[PDB]
Amino acid sequence: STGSATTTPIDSLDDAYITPVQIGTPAQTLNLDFDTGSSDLWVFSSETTASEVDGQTIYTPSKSTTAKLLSGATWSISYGDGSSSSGDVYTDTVSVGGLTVTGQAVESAKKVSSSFTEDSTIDGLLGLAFSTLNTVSPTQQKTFFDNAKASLDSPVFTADLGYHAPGTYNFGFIDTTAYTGSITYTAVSTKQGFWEWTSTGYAVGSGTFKSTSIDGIADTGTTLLYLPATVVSAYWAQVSGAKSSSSVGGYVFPCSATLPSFTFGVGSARIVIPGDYIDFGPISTGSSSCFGGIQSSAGIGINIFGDVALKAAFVVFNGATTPTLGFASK
Repeated sequence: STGSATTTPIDSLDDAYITPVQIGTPAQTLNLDFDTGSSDLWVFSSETTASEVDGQTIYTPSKSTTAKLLSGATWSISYGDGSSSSGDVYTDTVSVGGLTVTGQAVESAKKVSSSFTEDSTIDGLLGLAFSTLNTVSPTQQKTFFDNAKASLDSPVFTADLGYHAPGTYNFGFIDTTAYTGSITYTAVSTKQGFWEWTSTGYAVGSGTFKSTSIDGIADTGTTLLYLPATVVSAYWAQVSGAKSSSSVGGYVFPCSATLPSFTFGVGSARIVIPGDYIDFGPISTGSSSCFGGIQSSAGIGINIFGDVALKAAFVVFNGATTPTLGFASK
């Protein structure tokens, strides 16, 4: 089997992307944030504290003939940005782009933090990291991809995120028309539960590529590119007027600047992020100072190849017995 679903930016900055997912019988369609950096599929629901719901579409398990309560099970997650949610657990039929998994754990939120409430466009998350990170207790549950794998034509999914435009998540096949040149594959460590790999280096604008190992994670659920302070400083040093602002929370630059591109290495291959992808707009409405899309990972504890990086590539998440990542230009 295969599936194919369009993913759409939630706003004009590509802060996140939403993908329609059918849950239950008859189908209830919710718009979920596909997150290769976490491993829980959780939704706003009829059980979510009413005061914490503001515009989201909810899942109502009592209206689904295929919903089953997982007796006694609970879940609770905290994300890198400080947001959180928690609740109880159902299993139900879940379909993405024509691909159906029966008995998928659907984690129903009883509580969500303010950042979730405040974002009317995101109805929940669909985790695509390794199932070892799943937070269901007492027994951990499998991700949608893990459950689908054995049925897929090939044990893979691909992320093809758009810049200020829709893109595609495919399951079970590689669309050879969706990229230019060849896909270069690179090793993955699952030791921390992430799609963790080692980039072979970087370049700033037209500068000569620096060969150096950068361990990080491929994370569709993180907006920006977070890299070591040395790398980030070298980038912003090429932008007139750029500075790191503790008050704002990172590097800012004059909105009139022409940003250089940023290149990262995948083996001997190279992915070029255009300068425009690094512009996240005014720091506040009407400001002439803009927020940068490449920021330091110091104090996160891990480097993160988030949407800024991933949207410059066609990315293969290969869930074979020994997982790998593939990157192509597009």
